[PDB]
Amino acid sequence: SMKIDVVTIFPEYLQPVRQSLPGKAIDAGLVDVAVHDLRRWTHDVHKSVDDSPYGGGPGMVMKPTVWGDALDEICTSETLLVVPTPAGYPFTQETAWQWSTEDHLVIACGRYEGIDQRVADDAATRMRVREVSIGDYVLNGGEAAALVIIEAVLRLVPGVMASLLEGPSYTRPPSWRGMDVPPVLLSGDHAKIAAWRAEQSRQRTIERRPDLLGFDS
Amino acid sequence: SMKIDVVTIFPEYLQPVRQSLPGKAVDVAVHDLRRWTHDVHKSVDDSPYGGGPGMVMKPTVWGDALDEICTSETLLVVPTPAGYPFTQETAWQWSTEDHLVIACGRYEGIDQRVADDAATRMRVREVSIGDYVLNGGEAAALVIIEAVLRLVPGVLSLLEGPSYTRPPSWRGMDVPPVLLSGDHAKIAAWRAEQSRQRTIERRPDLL
Ligand SMILES: NC(=S)c1ccno1
Ligand SMILES: NC(=S)c1ccno1
Repeated sequence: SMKIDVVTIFPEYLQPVRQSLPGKAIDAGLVDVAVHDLRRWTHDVHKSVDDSPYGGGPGMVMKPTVWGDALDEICTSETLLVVPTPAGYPFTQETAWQWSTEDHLVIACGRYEGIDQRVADDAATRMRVREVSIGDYVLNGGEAAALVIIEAVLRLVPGVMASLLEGPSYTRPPSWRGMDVPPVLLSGDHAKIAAWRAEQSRQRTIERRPDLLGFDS
Repeated sequence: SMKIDVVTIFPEYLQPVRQSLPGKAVDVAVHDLRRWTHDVHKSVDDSPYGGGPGMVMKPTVWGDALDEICTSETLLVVPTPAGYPFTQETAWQWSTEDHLVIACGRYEGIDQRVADDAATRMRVREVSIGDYVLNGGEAAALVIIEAVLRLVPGVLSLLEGPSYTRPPSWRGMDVPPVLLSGDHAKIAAWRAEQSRQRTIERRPDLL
């Protein structure tokens, strides 16, 4: 089994849905996903979770006190704390394979301006902490990135991307709107099909992701 | 305004939620791909030609769905780990589009003829949001929608360094004193250096 805790100020957005890969995983008892409203650990009347940044700048920064109290209750020393952020280490397929063997992931969802850095620094004295980016784009907060990470990881768990791009794929019918499936794919010749698909893959990779083959992007 | 149509066999999963950025909402409609299936079994995929594992999404089903939802002005977005990379620059570009249609399929793919055919009468962009595989494009659609919509007015280099707020001392850690100094040129220089060190440590590829 695996336990995933997600902490967010948008709990409804992160509520697991039965008809989904994570929903299936949950139902098969392979993972338990629990979502927590960050505001549960506030004490003030207007349940404030953020404040203006020291040093100036646009936006707000999430308060360390509230996150501190939440992670105190949810995490143990065995927890792998995941914090989505544009500023993080890259989250890759390798990362997904690695986290697929973890007993307990806690995903801290915060606005992109950041959670006060002292939260992650403090947590790091007790547990493993991974600040990660799923890609080079900005979201308002970590929530969508958490859903991506959960998807990528849960499909790898026992019971539930190489280094090239997969080429085009086809299915029936063999002709459609005047466009024909590549005759080699209909030929039954596994060796020539494998050769064709290898070529297509390399051709697609050169065009769309030349960086994967060690060329200028 | 902006119109976004999402096509998926998981419409519940992609149903917009009020308590979110996209909920603050610009028009977003989610369509169940099964609405365009031809058989009582509501089949949306089939075995890949040439063999191999997994399934490939049927072109006859997707072709109908797209014929109905797309127009000449449509930008057809297809999330796929085999795509061109989706970046901030892409999100900016798409932020001024009048009509996005996002075709969510399983990662093995939609029959290539669907995109090829569509590209003869509309603009088509197959894109990847990162180097990892998901079972389907659904979560990637959420990310794309999140990244694009926050750039639409009225729906609101180096790595950013650490940020801080009150209190000035917390569990033994003090906010860097430079930040409370009132020397704003120095603060900018300090932040530049923090950004440089973080970019070196976490994303050396950017330098
Ligand atoms: N690119 C990531 S992980 C992100 C999180 C919040 N905003 O962007
Ligand atoms: N990396 C992307 S966009 C993806 C979609 C489905 N599987 O991976």
